[PDB]
Amino acid sequence: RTEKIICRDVARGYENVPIPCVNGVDGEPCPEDYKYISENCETSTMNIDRNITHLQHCTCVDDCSSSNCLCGQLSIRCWYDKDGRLLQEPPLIFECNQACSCWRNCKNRVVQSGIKVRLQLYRTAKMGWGVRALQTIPQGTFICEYVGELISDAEADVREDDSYLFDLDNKDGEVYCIDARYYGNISRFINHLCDPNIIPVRVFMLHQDLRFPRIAFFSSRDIRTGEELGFDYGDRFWDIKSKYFTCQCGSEKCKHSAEAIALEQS
Amino acid sequence: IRTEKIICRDVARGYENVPIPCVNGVDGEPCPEDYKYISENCETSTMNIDRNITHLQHCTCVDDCSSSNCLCGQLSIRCWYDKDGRLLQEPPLIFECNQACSCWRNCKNRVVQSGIKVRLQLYRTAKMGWGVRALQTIPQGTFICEYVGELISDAEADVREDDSYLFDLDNGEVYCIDARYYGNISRFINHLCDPNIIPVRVFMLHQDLRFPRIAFFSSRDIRTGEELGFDYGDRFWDIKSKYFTCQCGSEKCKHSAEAIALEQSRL
Ligand SMILES: CCCC[C@H](NC(=O)c1[nH]c2c(c1C)C(=O)CC(C)(C)C2)C(=O)Nc1ccc(OC2CCN(C)CC2)cc1
Ligand SMILES: CCCC[C@H](NC(=O)c1[nH]c2c(c1C)C(=O)CC(C)(C)C2)C(=O)Nc1ccc(OC2CCN(C)CC2)cc1
Ligand SMILES: Nc1ncnc2c1ncn2[C@@H]1O[C@H](C[C@@H](N)CC[C@H](N)C(=O)O)[C@@H](O)[C@H]1O
Ligand SMILES: Nc1ncnc2c1ncn2[C@@H]1O[C@H](C[C@@H](N)CC[C@H](N)C(=O)O)[C@@H](O)[C@H]1O
Ligand SMILES: [Zn+2]
Ligand SMILES: [Zn+2]
Ligand SMILES: [Zn+2]
Ligand SMILES: [Zn+2]
Ligand SMILES: [Zn+2]
Ligand SMILES: [Zn+2]
Ligand SMILES: [Zn+2]
Ligand SMILES: [Zn+2]
Repeated sequence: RTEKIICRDVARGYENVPIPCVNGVDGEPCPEDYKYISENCETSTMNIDRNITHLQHCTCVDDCSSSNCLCGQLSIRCWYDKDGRLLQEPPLIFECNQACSCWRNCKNRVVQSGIKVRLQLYRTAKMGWGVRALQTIPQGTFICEYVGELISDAEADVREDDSYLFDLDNKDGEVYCIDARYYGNISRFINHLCDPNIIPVRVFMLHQDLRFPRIAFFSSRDIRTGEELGFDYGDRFWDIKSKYFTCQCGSEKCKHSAEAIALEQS
Repeated sequence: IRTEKIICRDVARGYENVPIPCVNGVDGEPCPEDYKYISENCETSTMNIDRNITHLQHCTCVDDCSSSNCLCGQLSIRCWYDKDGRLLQEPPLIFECNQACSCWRNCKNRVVQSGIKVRLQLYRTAKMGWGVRALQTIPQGTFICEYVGELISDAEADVREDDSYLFDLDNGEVYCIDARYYGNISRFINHLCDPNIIPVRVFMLHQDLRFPRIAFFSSRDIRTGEELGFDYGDRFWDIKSKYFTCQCGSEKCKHSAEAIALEQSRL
């Protein structure tokens, strides 16, 4: 069967680079049961706090490469190197923002600068659609953001389709989620892998509304061209979904196959 | 004879598509720093802007939105963009395409949201403080820049001391953009009685009608070196003419000491 190109860019020019879609496995058409958005949306009143006078910010007159940068100090157990790659309680990134004295091209601006690597939406053998790299990707490289519809945890609890639901797990305050079922970007198609090669990290950029950390994926290891991207959806997801389907990642250390679940239960 | 110094390579600190340098060949005034440069409007208290994506009117085009079937183009009042992104013209109202539209990010109805494309310079004028001039030919109808600042209420505008950077959106609920403390290059654009740019109300990523954004388009071909200016309006000058008179130098200046003398003479 020929690998068919069925969309030049599922993001319709909204990302820095196109994200084409191909299918060399079956007759499934380009997915159109959702609306592609490049940034989070709301379908009820969220009213993100964007008061510029309440942003924590730095006073750097360099490129924010020094340890004296306040924004770097606010970041929890992680930092960017000279090439914009991430090094590591879960981590938390505070990027520079419109209140900082620094320039838009300072060293603390990786996620807000968007997608740089070539990605492809493709039909997998056993998991539906998936996302793969069309280039080599060094460890620590920003891949993409988990984008979708901002909703409350109360709303998330009553929605029937949770296959694209991301829980932000807020520490202090009410808990919010990003639901990518009806509105989402390329990340909604990233599958679960028990041997993951990307990791999600909470990030603040142009607002510091603690209800709404944004979710950035970074590679956790060097990734080779053609490799499927995947992250660990987490035990909570699988405790819920396993009664409907089990993991087909096929790793030797798969944790969520029928067999693995059986072994955990014994 | 004083010669011109470059005193900042980019007052926007890399936030615009192009750098906006500042020069002074007139006096010893340093790069202005009694404000915070911002490339997009800010809030210091919430305006509760409606950003519900389901409230957006949007089009179904999969072309470049150049057809008359584009709903967004239909919603635009008494104006439209040509194939080069130039504006042609009860003031006009622009509805650009948005994230709910089915079209691509590079369609023909995205001029203002795509940002500054012309080359501008902040410079020291002889009599009007800082001003902004063209560094290139700017054809008639070309987008120049947005009037960016702090979104504030009518009431808040009333209690603020300095209104030299205050723009009334001319609305329902009444709001202003105050560029005194937070603003972009537009805060430095002076009044001209022979204006060469015009402010136009625009909607882009929201359609909260209380909060049009303000886009300047050239009203004629502008040549390199020409100072940019719009008509601030009679309201501004009714207030300000007591404190200073217009220095624009136009043969038909409406607000000079000379013009004021005549008006006070007639009445
Ligand atoms: C599709 C995205 C990947 C799975 C998702 N993972 C995460 O939310 C998550 N959150 C963090 C991570 C991850 C992976 C992290 O890694 C760290 C973090 C701090 C970013 C926090 C998840 O757990 N989703 C989910 C699905 C269903 C649920 O059931 C609820 C609501 C639906 N019905 C009604 C039953 C009740 C609950 C949750
Ligand atoms: C500096 C910017 C240029 C002057 C400014 N012009 C406009 O607002 C304006 N609005 C439109 C235009 C223009 C030029 C248009 O051309 C068309 C439009 C639809 C965009 C609507 C203006 O009129 N400002 C202003 C200043 C003082 C005022 O008095 C208030 C607040 C101060 N004290 C408290 C007294 C009360 C009021 C307003
Ligand atoms: N490791 C996995 N094993 C089996 N199914 C998976 C796995 N990871 C993801 N899936 C499937 O993909 C859904 C999660 C989606 N966010 C991923 C995109 C999905 N593959 C699609 O085609 O739309 C899950 O509900 C499963 O249907
Ligand atoms: N035509 C004019 N004649 C005299 N002064 C002007 C004129 N236009 C603008 N100004 C001055 O500029 C102020 C308006 C500002 N938005 C423009 C930038 C200002 N020139 C500055 O240096 O900051 C007015 O309050 C005046 O001080
Ligand atoms: Zn810094
Ligand atoms: Zn910085
Ligand atoms: Zn900073
Ligand atoms: Zn597995
Ligand atoms: Zn259209
Ligand atoms: Zn369009
Ligand atoms: Zn449209
Ligand atoms: Zn004049």
